[PDB]
Parts: sequence; structure tokens; C-alpha cells
Amino acid sequence: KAKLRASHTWNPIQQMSINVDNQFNYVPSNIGGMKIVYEKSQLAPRKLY
Amino acid sequence: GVGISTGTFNNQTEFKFLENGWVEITANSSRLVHLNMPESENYRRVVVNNMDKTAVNGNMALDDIHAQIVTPWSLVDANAWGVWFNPGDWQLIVNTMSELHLVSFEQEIFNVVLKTVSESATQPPTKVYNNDLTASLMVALDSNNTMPFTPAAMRSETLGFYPWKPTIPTPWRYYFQWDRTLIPSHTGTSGTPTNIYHGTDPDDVQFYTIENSVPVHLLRTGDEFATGTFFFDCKPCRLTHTWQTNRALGLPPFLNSLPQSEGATNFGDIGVQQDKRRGVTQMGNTNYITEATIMRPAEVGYSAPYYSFEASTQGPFKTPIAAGRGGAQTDENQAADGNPRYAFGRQHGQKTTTTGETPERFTYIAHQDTGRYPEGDWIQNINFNLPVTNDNVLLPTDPIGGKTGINYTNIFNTYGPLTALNNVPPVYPNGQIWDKEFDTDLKPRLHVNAPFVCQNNCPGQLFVKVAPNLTNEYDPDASANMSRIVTYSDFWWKGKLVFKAKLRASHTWNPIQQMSINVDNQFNYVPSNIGGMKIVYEKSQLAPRKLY
Amino acid sequence: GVGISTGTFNNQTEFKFLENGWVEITANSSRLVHLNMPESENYRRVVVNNMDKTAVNGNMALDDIHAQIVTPWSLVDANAWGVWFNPGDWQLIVNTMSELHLVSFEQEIFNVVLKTVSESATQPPTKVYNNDLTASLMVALDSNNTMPFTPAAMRSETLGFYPWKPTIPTPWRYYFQWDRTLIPSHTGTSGTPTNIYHGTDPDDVQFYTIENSVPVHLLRTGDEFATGTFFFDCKPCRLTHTWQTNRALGLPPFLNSLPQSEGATNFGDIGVQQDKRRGVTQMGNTNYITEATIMRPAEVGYSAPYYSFEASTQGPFKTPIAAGRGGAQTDENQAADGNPRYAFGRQHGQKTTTTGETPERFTYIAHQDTGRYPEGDWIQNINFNLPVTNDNVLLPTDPIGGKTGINYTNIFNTYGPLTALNNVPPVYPNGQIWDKEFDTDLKPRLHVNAPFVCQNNCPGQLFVKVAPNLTNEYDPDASANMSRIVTYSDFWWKGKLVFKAKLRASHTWNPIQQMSINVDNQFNYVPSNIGGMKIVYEKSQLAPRKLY
Repeated sequence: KAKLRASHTWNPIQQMSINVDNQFNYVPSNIGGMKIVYEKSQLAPRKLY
Repeated sequence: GVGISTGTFNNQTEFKFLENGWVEITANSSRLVHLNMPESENYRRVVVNNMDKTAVNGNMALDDIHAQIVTPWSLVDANAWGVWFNPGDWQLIVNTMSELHLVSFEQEIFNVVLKTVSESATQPPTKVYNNDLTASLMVALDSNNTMPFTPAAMRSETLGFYPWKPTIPTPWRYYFQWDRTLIPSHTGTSGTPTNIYHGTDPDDVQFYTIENSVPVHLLRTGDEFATGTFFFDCKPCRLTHTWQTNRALGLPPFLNSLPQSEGATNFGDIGVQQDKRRGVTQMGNTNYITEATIMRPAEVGYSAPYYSFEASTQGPFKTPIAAGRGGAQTDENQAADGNPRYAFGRQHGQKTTTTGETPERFTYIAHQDTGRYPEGDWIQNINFNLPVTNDNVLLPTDPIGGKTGINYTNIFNTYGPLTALNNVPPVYPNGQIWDKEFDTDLKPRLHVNAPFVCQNNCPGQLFVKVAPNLTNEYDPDASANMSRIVTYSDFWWKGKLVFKAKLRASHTWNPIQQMSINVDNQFNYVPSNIGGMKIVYEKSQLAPRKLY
Repeated sequence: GVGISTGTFNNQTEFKFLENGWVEITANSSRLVHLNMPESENYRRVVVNNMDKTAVNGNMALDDIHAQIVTPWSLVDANAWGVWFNPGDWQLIVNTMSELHLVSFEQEIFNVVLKTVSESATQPPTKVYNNDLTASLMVALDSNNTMPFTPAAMRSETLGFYPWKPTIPTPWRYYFQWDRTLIPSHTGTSGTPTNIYHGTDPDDVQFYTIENSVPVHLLRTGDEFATGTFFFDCKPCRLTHTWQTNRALGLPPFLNSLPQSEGATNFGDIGVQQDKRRGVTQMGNTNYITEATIMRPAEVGYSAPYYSFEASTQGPFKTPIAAGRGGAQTDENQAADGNPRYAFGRQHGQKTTTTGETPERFTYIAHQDTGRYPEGDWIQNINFNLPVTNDNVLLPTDPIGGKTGINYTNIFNTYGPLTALNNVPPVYPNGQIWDKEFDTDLKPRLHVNAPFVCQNNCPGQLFVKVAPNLTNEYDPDASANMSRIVTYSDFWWKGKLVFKAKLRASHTWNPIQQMSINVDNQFNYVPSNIGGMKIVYEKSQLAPRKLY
């Protein structure tokens, strides 16, 4: 069960995104080699107090 | 009343999730508008003739001759992305929604104030500001859309983009018919090409006044004004880009040989002679079936003449294109046609604290691959004998008209009954949101300036003006100029735009492209020690969508 | 309206006795708040770097480097005891109640006034004050507690403590993420320890604006504003102190010999050999049962590292402790860690008529005996051979790390599953009343700055600001600074705090410690011939309570 996030700052947040450097970690090789690079999970900030 | 506020400030954008992944975005925007009395209290019919500049052969594109009506009214325009969303909100929309629907619009004027500048021409000449309690602000909402439509965003003249910075409306003016003739030439064109401003076709004449057409409201401090809610009529806006070219449609060729080893050079291979393959083509006289040759269902994108100026009744004008290029080949350096360029000020993105009057600018390179590399184009004689022979090919390299800097691609047009294209993507924050359709029998399939065109009905424009604050002396029959008390007004403007969006769903194994802050852009989203602010533009159809 | 007051002054605290010894205290506080336009109308992102000061080896604790956002808004904070009760009321609570419950809070803004200073730069340059009748005060109540929580009491920046003295709000500012590295050193540390301000982690960035987050209210003279009633969620506060140490828990030893005569030296005597007594201990290898040795059920208080600075992502910080010491051994001279120190001004206790800018201060020595005399501590080898031998003991006297001014007590920690402690007592009048819990997975068992922490819900902060009073000249695209009419506002603030208390009952033969005026403190509760006022701090858990 998840809850959707809401923006609260003027500035954007840190999001996970594919890019020219990681791109090939998400698709097979000509050999069919596969890999599953690890990722981070609490990317956005929250105020503590 | 006098000591009573008539409104509330609200610049909060609410996101309210419904059922089945539909959100209802309601953008609240509030500003303090500052307004001065008019230069004059008259309608002026003015012509702009820069003949001198076009007088130089080879400078036709520098043409600015036009006629316009100058009015004593100001336009309150809030149709630009930056007025309603901040970098924060844009990230939310753009990274998580897949389509946008513009639903409605409302705006209201409150907490009106009128003051009069009194100068006590002293040693150090002084001036006292006093409240004119019985003075009036004049408001006119052209809801029947009588007046000619003038989107202030094509001039970077919208309300400003920051809720804690007061703003101002623009002086309203509109085009008045004129007739002008300009013959193109070039550097070293013997003579002086005709360059004539003929004047006005009487049957094309339309002088409009606000006073005669819209009901005018006088608001005093105690008053307030509110437009009601207007609903738009518009097809939804997609928040995704397409990437498939004619070259990537349908079933790829079956590879009879597959790489055995990993390696950037370990390719697979179709195993069949290009002249011995099965499949369909539209080259009735050839047995070659290649990826450039095999049949595709229609064509994605089209070729159009580039840096093409056309001419009608009023001077030359640039031929518009639905999409430019950029990617593998175009960056700022691989500069082309079709990509829009935005110039603007401190109120709309140029760094606040920056000194200097050069506009801030940017060329927008979308993400949908629907354009062209004219350099890769070629025409070739129907016999199709292959290593084609210099005179059975027309290359972007051979000159047309004997001009060495012109090739057939500049005059080329491949638009036709199989053309498939997409409407224009949103440009945050400088782009216009909605546009009025042309009241033309046949209409344009798109508008290159707004993703939303309202057909049957658009919100009308809002005009404002300080009413005349006369002095004791006033003689209407004097050929002079009416003397007025120096008055100005400050009022609060509150607008409300509602959207409907749908949430995106992952469909691939691999992640998507998302907007994110990072060590290189970070400082573009926070103030300076000086309080300098800036609003860097962003892209909007970041995620891919399959075309077919 | 213009000639109509919109509110009432009320600074009366009512005590309403219910049934079964429950009182319902309702504290009314009213002040006249004075407010000026902002330095700027912008949000500013500023860094504070006193590198120069830390540049001296041995001065790390003098670190002040931080980044913060400076906002054009002011904060109205009334969370300090002194805002709601006077010395008189405090005596009543503290001498006769045994527990306090914070129930609710309400505040409202009325009788708003805005004036504009006009200077008639004359010989003796003059200035006229005039009322700006249509001007507005801007009020924002962050009830969803969006903005970061900034209790003005940790800076002695609350409303003032006297109902007949006008006050002012504080400029609101909040911390902005930064990265800094500082290596400790000492007098004569060869070299220059790294002392670096690295900058901002982009993923830790959060720029907040009031305008984009809270609904803003414009109030003109005729207007008024009122927060509604907020109910807090908080465990009760005890008004009694405990005095029992591990040493005083349970059944004392039965004395086989009792004094026969009165006399400060006529002691009674256990009659049994310490190694021949019955009872329980946790010293499995010993037959000695003494009062230092016999088993107690848990431990009252704990030992924590002292004058311990810890370091994380943003610089060093002092390790906090739940209770200090004082009593038999500590007074001002027997100075220790854990006791809070308060510094403040004329608005919060420093004598009014006193000239000079040194803050007024005080170190609070509570009354609950739950702390430690580190000097009485000792570690001793498990063999327990008794007149312990210098190398089977670690005394607060032996040096650690070869430093002669450091002993194991400074790095010591005896907190564990048997620790029993009490929350912090109230500090009248400079102490904060309530505090916001940390939005952390695991929370702190207490807060050393307020006896009341509201968990699930706290009242939101109140922000105020003079709206921009522009002049005739205003150009939003100028890189200059907006020119405004010198405006200021005075408004009345009325707040209402309700408590629930329970009345105390005598349970001992002997009287209790009560707060009382006397020939030595008397003059601290009345004005000077000059009208000088002062507000000496007081203690709150005067009566004892049994722990077990």
C-alpha cells in the first residue's frame, strides 16, 4: 500500500533516472548477458523538525 | 469598503488524486500588479517604417514595417507556464503524469489602491504619496472575445513568474492593416530593390475601442472584481515523447546469425542477399529489400523548405515548421530550423540580480524524434542502377540555381497524405499555455506556440486602466492635452487554473528519464545571498511512448 | 471598519476549580506588536563562516558556520512561560498544584494600523506620520506545519513578558543544508587542522517560501484575524521533584543498636558484620553486603560523556544530557554539565532600566536529585580484594590518554535497560512551553528544552508581513531594488492558553517547600521609581514526591 508524494519546496527533488552512463545496465547484452545494478530508495528529503 | 480587504492571497497549487489514476491539479497564482496612468488618453494609429535598415541589400529578413493601434488600456496576461507552476511542481507533473488536460480558468481583482504623487518641489525637490480614496480603477473583460487576440507571451510580456515580486500589465496595442512591398536582394545586388509601404486597403480597415465594445467596471478601494469560471474545449496534451523513425517501425529482419561473444563489434547478421530477401517494398522495379527500402505504413515527420520567407499583402514572413531536429547530430552546434528560441527578462527567468540589458535566451530542443537531418537526404533517378552515378543523384551537396549555399533540401517538401506528426510539447516556463484558433474556413492541424488551442471557446482578455483624474482646469474644446493629476494604482490579481492529469505506468524493464536536481543544477533552484533569483527552463515529454 | 475596533484587550488569567481537585487555568495574554517593512522583499540564501575564529587551534567549540534562508516574513512566537504568567500566578501553580496539563491554544490579530513615515527634510529635518487607510498587513498561519519549526525561545526572541510594554515579532529565518569539516586540535597543535566548508548536498536541498505554501490573508484596519482553537496531545507535567537516589530505595537495614541519647554523633548501628549479613547483591563473588553493595531494583539517573562534542555532516555539536547536578556539591561554584543556562534582554527579564548590552543570564539548578557527582565514581577490578590497590581501581583522578585533565568519567556512559529518569522541569519565565517531536522513525524519550512535546499535532506558526507599498515609479524588469513607501504597522495580538491542573495534598507530618516573597527578594516583584521592571526566574517542582 503506498502513498503518493507531494512537492513542498520551490526547488526540484532528487529522482532516479536512466542516463548515458547507466543506460546499459538496464538491457541485455548481445550474448543475452543480464545484470541488476543496485539502487537507492529514500531519494527525497523530509524535514525532521 | 475603505478599511476592508476584499480578497485573499493564494499561490498554492493543489494536487487531488481521484479514481483510476486521474489527478486534478488546481494552480492558484497571486500577484501584486502596479499600474500607471496612460501616456495619453487617446487611441493612436502609428506606423513603424525601418526602411533604412532594409535599404541595405541582403537584409530583407530585418523588416519591421507595420501599422498598429496604440490604446490607453493595459492587458493583464497570465498565459505562460511560469505564472502557475514552479520548478518543484513542474518536476511532479513531468516526471509522474502521462497526459495533461486544461479544464478551466478564473481570475479576480481585489484590494485596489489608487495614490497620487504630489511633488513638493523643494531644495531637494520632494514628493508626497497620498491615497485618492474616491478614485477608480477601470476593468474590462472582453468575454465575447471581440477584440483581436494578443497573447503577451510572444513578447515575454506576461505577469511575472515569482509570487513575492510585484508585477505589471502590458500596454495593449493591436495590428492595423497596411500594404507593403519589399523585393529581396543580396550583398551586391545592383540597384535599389522596391521597398514600398503602400498604405491601407480601406476594405481591410477595423478600428476597435474598448469603450464601445465591452462593459467597463469602475472599481474603488472598497470594490472587487471577479471573472467567473471559464471552461476550455481542448484535446489533451501528451507528456511523453516518441522516438521511432520510419526506420524503426514494425518487424525487424530475422537475423540468421547472432553474436557468439560480447563485443561492440560483434554484430548479428541477417543471413540473406539483399536481392534475395522476402518482404514488401514500394520500389516496383527493384529486388533489393533493405531497411532503407522495405515498406513502412506511413511517414513519421515531413520535410519543409528551410529559411524560407514567404510574402503576402504585408511584407515577408518566415514559413513555420511543426518540429526541428537535434540529437545525434544537432546540439547548439548542430543548429537547425523548427526549434523555438526564447528571449526574456528579469520577471520571467533572466537572473534577477544580473546587471545588463541583454535578454536571457534559449533554444528548445524537444525530445520526440520527428524531425530531419537534411544532410542525409538524397533524390535518385528511377532506374535505380546502384553505385549511383553523379547524374542520377541530387545530393544536399549539389547546388540549385547555381547558388553554392543552397541545395534542393532548402526548397524541399515531403508533407502528404501519409504524414504523421505530434503537436508541440510544453515549454516551461516561458511558453504560452493556450491559444485561440484562427477563424478561417480550413484550420491548421496544430499551433507551434501552445499545446492547447481552444476552438469554440476561449477565456476573453482582461483590460485595466486608471480612469482620468482631472484637475480644476479642463477644457474639452482645447486642441491641447488634457491635464491630469498623477495617479497610479496597485491591486492584487488572483487567478485559478485547473488541469486534469493521468498518472504514468511503467511498461519496460528499464527505468525512464526523470527530471532531478543535481550538483550541477542545484543552485539554479534557490536564491543568491543578494536574493538574486533565476528560473532555468526545463523539458516536458521526458518519458518515451511507443508510436507503433 | 475604519472607526471600529475589531477586538478586546485581555491579560487576565482565570483559575476555575472543578470537581475532585482539578482546576482549569486559562491564561489570556495581550500585546501591542510593532512591525516594520522588510529589509528586502526577497528570500536570501546566506552562509556564515567564522573560520577565522576556529582558525585558532583549541577553539573548535567556537564554530558558527551555517547556511540559512533569510525571509521577508516575521514570526509571532508566544511560547515561553513569561508570556502567559506573572510571578504572582506562578507562585499559585507551583505552590499548590501537583501536575500540569496543556490543553489548548488560540490567538488572534486585531486593531490593525498601518502608517507611513514622510520626512519633511527641513532645517531640523522633520517627519510626519500619516495613516495609510487602504494598506494591508499580511498574515499567514502555517497550520499544516509545513514550514520548518523554529521556536523563538532558544534565542530569547519571543513576545515580551509585560502586558503594558509594546513588543515586536522576529524576522523569520530557517537552516539551509551545508557540508562542513573541522578537525579538533589544541593550543599548540602543530599545523593547521582541516577546517572546510564543503557546500550543499543537492539531495539535502529544501527551499521553502511562505507564498507558495500557506494561504495569505491581507488585513486592512477594518479587518481582524483569528486562528481557531488548537488542542494539544501531551503527557502531563509533574510539579514535584524526586529526591531518592539508588542509595535510598526500599528497606533500610534493621539497626541492632539505637542512640540512647540525643546528639549529632549519637548514631545508631546496624549490629552485623558486613560479611555476615543477609540480603541480596549482584556481586556473585562477594559476601559483603553494604549500602553501596546491596541490590536495588533499577538505576535512577545515568552517566553520560561530559563536554563532549560529536560530529556529523555539518560541524561539531555538544552531546546533550537529560539532567545536571547541584546540591550538596554543586552550586554556582560546583559548576557542571546538564544544567541549562539562559541569556536574555529587557523584554524578557533583564532589568528594564539597566543600561548596557550584556545579556542577563542564569544557570538553572533543578530540584530533582537525578544527576551525578563524577568525582565520586570509581571502576574496580572484579576480584574485589578490598583496600583496593592502585591498579585494580580507575579513579576520576587517573588520566586517560595520558591527558591529565581528562578521566574516564568524561567518556563514561551508564545508560541501559534499568535507567529511570524524569522529564525536564519548567523554567519560568524564559523557558519554552511546548515543542514539536522529531519526524524520525525512533523518537527521543524527552526534549531538554520543553516539558511538553506535541506528537501528532502542534499549533502551526504565525507569520506576519507589511505588504509592499509601492511608489509611482516601479519597474519589474530593473535589476535594481524596488522602491517602497516607508510603511510600518501596529496591531494587537491576543492569545489564549488553557491548562488543566490537579491540586496537591499533604502526606507528611512536616511542611513542604513553598515559593514566598521575603525581605531579600521583595523588590524583584515591583517597579522602580523610574518604572524599571525585571522578572527574576523561579523554580517549579518545589515539593517532593516519593519515587518508590
